[PDB]
Amino acid sequence: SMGVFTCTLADITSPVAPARLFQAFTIDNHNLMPKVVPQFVKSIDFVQGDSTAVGCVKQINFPADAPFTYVKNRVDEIDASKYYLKYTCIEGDAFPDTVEYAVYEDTFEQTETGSRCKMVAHYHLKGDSVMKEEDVAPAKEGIQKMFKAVEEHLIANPQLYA
Repeated sequence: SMGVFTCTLADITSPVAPARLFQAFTIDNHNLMPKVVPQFVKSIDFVQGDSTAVGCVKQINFPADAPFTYVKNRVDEIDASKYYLKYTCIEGDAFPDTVEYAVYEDTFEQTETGSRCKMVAHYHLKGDSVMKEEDVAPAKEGIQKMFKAVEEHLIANPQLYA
């Protein structure tokens, strides 16, 4: 349409090993996130499939607090060896007002300090749809807090996903 805005929703260096963060955020998040971060994630249900796999669809439901209610994420590519997942939001109200279509890539990279986690959004914008930092800062801030809580859980539970 008007174009694509690609932006980094999270760039987070962590002492936790990348295989473990990958499992927590992309593979087993439907179990972990409602337990560990209920203030950000009410529940996650499989709309299609019953395990994280290419083609599955997970619906993430946000608390009443949240400015949006839900998102349906279709998993299009998984490269577990590279700790990489790509999904497409096929339905939901979590978009910045002016987004026709949104694609996300969650990547975890091995570093010397531990991991570097990058979550990248590709926002396809409608005709003359203005977009500003204030439109994505709430998501950026919420994601950092979620990561913080998940990181602490994995530190406190060193064998989980090891």
